[PDB]
Amino acid sequence: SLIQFETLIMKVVKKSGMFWYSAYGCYCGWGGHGRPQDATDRCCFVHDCCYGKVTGCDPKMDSYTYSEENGDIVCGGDDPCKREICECDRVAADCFRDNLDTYNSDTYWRYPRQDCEESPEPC
Amino acid sequence: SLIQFETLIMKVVKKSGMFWYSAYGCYCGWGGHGRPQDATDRCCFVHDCCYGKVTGCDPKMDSYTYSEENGDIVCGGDDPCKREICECDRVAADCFRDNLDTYNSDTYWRYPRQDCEESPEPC
Ligand SMILES: [Ca+2]
Ligand SMILES: [Ca+2]
Ligand SMILES: [Zn+2]
Repeated sequence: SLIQFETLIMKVVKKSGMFWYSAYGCYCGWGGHGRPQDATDRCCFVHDCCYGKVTGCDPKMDSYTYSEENGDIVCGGDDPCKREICECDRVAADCFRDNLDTYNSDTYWRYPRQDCEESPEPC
Repeated sequence: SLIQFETLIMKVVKKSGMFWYSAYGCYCGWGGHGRPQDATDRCCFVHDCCYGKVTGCDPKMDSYTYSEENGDIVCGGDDPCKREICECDRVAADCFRDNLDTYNSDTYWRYPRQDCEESPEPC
């Protein structure tokens, strides 16, 4: 669930997802349209694409399981659908951490809407 | 720290996953100027004032101590400066939660900046 996704960002990226990734670029935030503006923005585009390929459960409200093996996050596989949800959040959290080197809020925080008007890239 | 502030929002508002406070009104988000547009927005104005009235520690990166006795967040530790930071966060979180009935993101999410170019009133 979004609550877990939110907690995963703090655990893996060791940063606040609400105050650093809820209005970034063209896809980091609710919804999304246009083209991802950078690496962090592509992470969100992929996450949106991931949630959209999940069938058999709800990626926003359904809760999944996960543990910590060696400071890393492992998703529970007992329930097949929910593991697919965890993977979407897990892969996004790691994507944010690996791209911190180029995180550019100075430019993309509250990025003008006119910049995200193009038709979105296919998933 | 921002991570703790976010964690306190998740714990108090019990719905921090769908109610964001990163770009709401004139004061819920980075910076702040003009005047509170509503109740939630006033919660952020008072919070910004609370962070501005602190010296001796950093409210952004310093971590404070706190417990969850029952359902409340009790600020503790043995540092007046950090317990101050915790109180700024504790109050704001409750404020957000007590004003959920008025939360209006349809209107105030990504509120145009030109609507906040008035000089702010004193704290
Ligand atoms: Ca999005
Ligand atoms: Ca503010
Ligand atoms: Zn379109």
